[PDB]
Amino acid sequence: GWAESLIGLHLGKVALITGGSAGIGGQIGRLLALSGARVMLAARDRHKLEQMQAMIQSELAEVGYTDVEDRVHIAPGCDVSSEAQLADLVERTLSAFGTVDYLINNAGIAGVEEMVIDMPVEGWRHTLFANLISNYSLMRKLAPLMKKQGSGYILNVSSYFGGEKDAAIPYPNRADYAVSKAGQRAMAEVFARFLGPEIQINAIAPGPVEGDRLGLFARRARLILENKRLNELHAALIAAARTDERSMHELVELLLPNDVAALEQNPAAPTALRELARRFRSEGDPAASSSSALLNRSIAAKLLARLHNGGYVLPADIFANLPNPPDPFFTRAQIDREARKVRDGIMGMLYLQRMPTEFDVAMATVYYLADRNVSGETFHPSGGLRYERTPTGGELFGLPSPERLAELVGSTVYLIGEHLTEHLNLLARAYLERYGARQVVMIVETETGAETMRRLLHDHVEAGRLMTIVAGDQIEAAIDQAITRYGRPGPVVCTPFRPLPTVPLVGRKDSDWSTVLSEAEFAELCEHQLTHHFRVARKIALSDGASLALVTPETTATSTTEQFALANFIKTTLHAFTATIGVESERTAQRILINQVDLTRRARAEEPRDPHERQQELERFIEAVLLVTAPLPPEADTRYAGRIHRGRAITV
Amino acid sequence: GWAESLIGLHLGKVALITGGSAGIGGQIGRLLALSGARVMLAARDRHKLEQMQAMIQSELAEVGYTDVEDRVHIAPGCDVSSEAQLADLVERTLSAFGTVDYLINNAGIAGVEEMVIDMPVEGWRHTLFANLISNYSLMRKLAPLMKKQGSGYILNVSSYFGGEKDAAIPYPNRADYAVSKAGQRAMAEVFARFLGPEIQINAIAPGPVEGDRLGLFARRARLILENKRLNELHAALIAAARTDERSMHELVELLLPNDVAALEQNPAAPTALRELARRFRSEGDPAASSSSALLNRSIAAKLLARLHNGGYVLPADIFANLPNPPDPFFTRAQIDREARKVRDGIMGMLYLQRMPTEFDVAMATVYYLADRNVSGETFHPSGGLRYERTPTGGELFGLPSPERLAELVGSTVYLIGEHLTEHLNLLARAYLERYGARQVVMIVETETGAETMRRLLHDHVEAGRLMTIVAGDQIEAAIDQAITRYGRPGPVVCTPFRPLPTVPLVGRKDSDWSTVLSEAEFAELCEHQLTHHFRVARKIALSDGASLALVTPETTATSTTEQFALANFIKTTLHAFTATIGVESERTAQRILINQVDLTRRARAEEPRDPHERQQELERFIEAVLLVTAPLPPEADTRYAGRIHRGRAITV
Ligand SMILES: [Mg+2]
Ligand SMILES: [Mg+2]
Repeated sequence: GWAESLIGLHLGKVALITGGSAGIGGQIGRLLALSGARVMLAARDRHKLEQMQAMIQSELAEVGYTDVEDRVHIAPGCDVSSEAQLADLVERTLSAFGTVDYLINNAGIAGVEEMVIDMPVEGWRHTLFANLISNYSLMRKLAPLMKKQGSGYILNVSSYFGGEKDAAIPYPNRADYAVSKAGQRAMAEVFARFLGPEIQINAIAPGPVEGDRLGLFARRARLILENKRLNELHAALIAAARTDERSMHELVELLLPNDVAALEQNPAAPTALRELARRFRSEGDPAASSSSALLNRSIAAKLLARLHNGGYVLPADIFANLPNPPDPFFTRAQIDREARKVRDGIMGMLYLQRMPTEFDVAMATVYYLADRNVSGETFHPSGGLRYERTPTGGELFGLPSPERLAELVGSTVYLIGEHLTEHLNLLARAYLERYGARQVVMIVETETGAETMRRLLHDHVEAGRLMTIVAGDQIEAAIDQAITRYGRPGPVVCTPFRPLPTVPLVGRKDSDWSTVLSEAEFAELCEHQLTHHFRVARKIALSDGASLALVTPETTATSTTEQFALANFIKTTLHAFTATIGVESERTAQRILINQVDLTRRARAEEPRDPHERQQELERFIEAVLLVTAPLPPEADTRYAGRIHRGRAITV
Repeated sequence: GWAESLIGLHLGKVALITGGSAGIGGQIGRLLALSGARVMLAARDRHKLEQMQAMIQSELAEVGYTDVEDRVHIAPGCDVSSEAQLADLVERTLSAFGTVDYLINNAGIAGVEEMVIDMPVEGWRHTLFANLISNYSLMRKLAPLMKKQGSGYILNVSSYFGGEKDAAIPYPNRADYAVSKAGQRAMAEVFARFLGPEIQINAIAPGPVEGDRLGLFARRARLILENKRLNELHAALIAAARTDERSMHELVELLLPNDVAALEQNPAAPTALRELARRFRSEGDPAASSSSALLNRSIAAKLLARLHNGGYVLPADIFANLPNPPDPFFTRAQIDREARKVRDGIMGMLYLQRMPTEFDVAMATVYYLADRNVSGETFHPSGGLRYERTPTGGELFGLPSPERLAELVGSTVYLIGEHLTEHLNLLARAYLERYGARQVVMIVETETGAETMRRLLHDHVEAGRLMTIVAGDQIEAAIDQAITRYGRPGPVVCTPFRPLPTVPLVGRKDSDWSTVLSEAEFAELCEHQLTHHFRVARKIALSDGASLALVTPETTATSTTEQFALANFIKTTLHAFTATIGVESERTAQRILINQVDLTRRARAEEPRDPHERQQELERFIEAVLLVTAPLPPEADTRYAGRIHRGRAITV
């Protein structure tokens, strides 16, 4: 009865739905089948997938379809993070049904669920493989057949937290997930012109749905409280260490009695730690041992990891004798209070004051799939949400205040890059010659890049003002070398080592697509243009850098059209990272200012066309980098100014 | 057969569709009726509306409905620009069907179809009444009954050229239309939280559709060529007049022989006019009289209007004896070439390389209306478009270059405002005391505002550096007084005379809504917060101002929640104006830089909370205004820099 609108809507279509055993994906597969499509449901777990297949087949028979076993197939054991398994899934689907009409890129994992500074690099990479690279990989395998037959549809199941065309949505503690969701949207935005007219590509971006948060909530609330304690201790130690003569080792030794009141009362402890202990005693529940003990062994291990990953020298056994605080570390009251805060916060987003169901979101999506006139769009099948957003793409700016520029005198600057040699030369010379920096550490990828920069900067090399380090694929170890030999950085500028590739993004209708950007090449693009910046941001924040500008690839008036597309894919996707880590840093009292400077524009017509305009552009680049990297003087770092100067992106 | 998906989808609903006799609106009414809703179709023309009603009723009977005359009613003679007629339409609809479930705000006019500087003020107002104020008016009449019954839906039919959440889409020669379309979207964005949970409000924003451009196209191409000639002559005269000792009257006298070659060869004519004549001879078709004659009587009249509206003194009969050039002024080849350019440009926007039909857009909309989980959204039922966009809402900026600030020494500044007395005081003092302006003309609304500013600025008043003018509702005449008495302006800052109202935006479920923002109050809001800026921008551009900052209302940490909503409605809607007039100016070689400085933020949490942060905010305001109003020195106004410095909005 409720399905009469659906029956026939997609008759004759073949759909592949990843993550099709449950959630939105299972409902999309169910409703597509009811609408008349033959569906392949892919998932990890065989049992749930068999149950979903049986449910759908039974419903099809109830409404009158025959031979229902021919209309719903399953592909169990399918881990979309594995390229080999994606190849197997496509072969299985084409063997069952022939050419796929609709690719529903629905599979997604939650990811690492940590702040960037607690996020293992391999965990970030895994999230990108599962949630983003898999979407390109399946498109790359199925679009040739779609184009050959003259029609197809790619739908990437993104999220409200993937942002929108000209604004990022910060998702603290979920930067890997947010980047993956933004990339799914950006893929549709930039590939639409290449895939048209035969193939539509769009994203859906539902907000919260009933069930997407899957005792467990009490456990997550406790982790929230444990990570707040970690953040407060870490920020106080980092702050104390930069203005105290004692080493980080000696500062951590002040925590070893694990006694809040004793630390507060210790007249020789740094003010930052004494004030923190006072807050723990005041803001803490008297029945919670966290009000009288500084940490537990779990927090201590995670804190030690942060310190080691920031290059601070401490024995691995420093916390081996830490007194264990008695249970409960946080009270049930504190934990339930935090859990209600999380829940009420989500429900408070909803203008309509009602949580959408997976079924309703899937229904809206199945209707939307009938629309043949949309491509490159993000459809919100549920929406109406109060949430913070960070507009991107401001182009009108000037230099920072003289007060901020004065903070650069005597500073240690790190510049990271290789292919943008002109930009790196101009930046090093600006910091050293105009703004009185003490030294620039130039961190390149290869010996050839190092020699190129040493020759361009020969005068500063000879004077001891320009040091070079060759990082290869070990940027964190290279930063550690810089810390040990030249000192911790103030301002840092991170440019990509590699240029963008110049291969086709789609193939001709009758071709084998052999020259089109491969699945491995797309993964390499993400490594060099997204993971590069994440690794630097993670390491620099852990190492107490004062500021960090993340710089995207350069487009010019002569860049190929494919370079424009990939550059804008990267620009939009990186905005999600910048906005998220900016808010993470702000909310955890980290002083680092992280922002993005875009050398990519949306349209060739905006680019400089003669040497004068090119000189104007390069001057704008220097001004933009100074605007985001000049530290805030003490008389200026208010809550108000702090929000302004983090998480933003400006376009040169 | 194609309608089986539709039958029953909206059974039991009552829908009011304005502009329902043709176009998308007629198809939405048709498909809603087929889906089971009872529909009231409102339109101007009785005959087309009767034909549409008969078509739909016949189709309903074919699919099995009975008593079809009870399911499709019409309201002819309905001009949505008239508040009295909107009241009549609601009474007629409620009398026919009872409470309306779906309000489809579809009626729209194309508007004035002129550049801002050729746009009559009453024509702009009429477009806002027809396209935007009418949408609020019908919502204000129907939402009380929707809320009382516990459910309703408001759908505003906007356009791709209304922009999106954080980006404006410039629509040159259509600024009134674009503003009206952006306002329709912004209404949904800001009212959603107040109308929830009972009422959904969304916009649709289709792109080009088959038929929306309605021999006529050849006529529009000719107007394009005539307005290009107008723009080129006007820009050259304005430019010549600012650096030539002769009056505008004497400069126009050089055009009276109407002889292109003679003007080019006149050694005493200003270089700007001689170079223009050379271009007319070179770029012109030899068979077109526009290659040998400067203008015709139609262009001359429109040029004289621009000059008079900019305060230049010329006899009304100056062109009475202009030699009439022989036909054709532009050749058929030139006209057809321009027409193909327009057509191919539109078709070239489409990723899918196919023009959507009204039926297909309506079908997508009728499916979308079934979704109960979206509010405050803009759905694109067709899309996939290459078009320029202008991101809004950058917050990270600094002062302009010292080279630009030097252009302010000796300048004549106009400041327009009344309620923002602190901002006006700080601005006048910045220009006079820090940047060496010669004089500030303070243009206020009332004598009380004038006296307030004279007292705040007493020292500069006594010194002859601050002049006050009282404008009332005659801002153009006030600017003319300033031009005559104090000289033409360089930088201009336009702030609103009036604050935002503090009335409720929705009523309680069981109330009569008597205190809720009235239809007249909404029209007044548009007059004071949108039309105010349009009138100033039109007049200042015609009067050769060097730059213009349009300033939106101020939100603070203590603004009411309704003030935040209305302020953000205004901010988003004005972005469409700023972006459009910025591109109009750029593309027609006008030197004026027009940009927007926003004193409104999206969220209370971003606002300053103490006197230090408030001081930081006010300093940011001054910096933002200087960044957009300091003129570009001669060594800087390239095509590249010119695009950057026009049409942008920055958030303080
Ligand atoms: Mg460039
Ligand atoms: Mg404010």
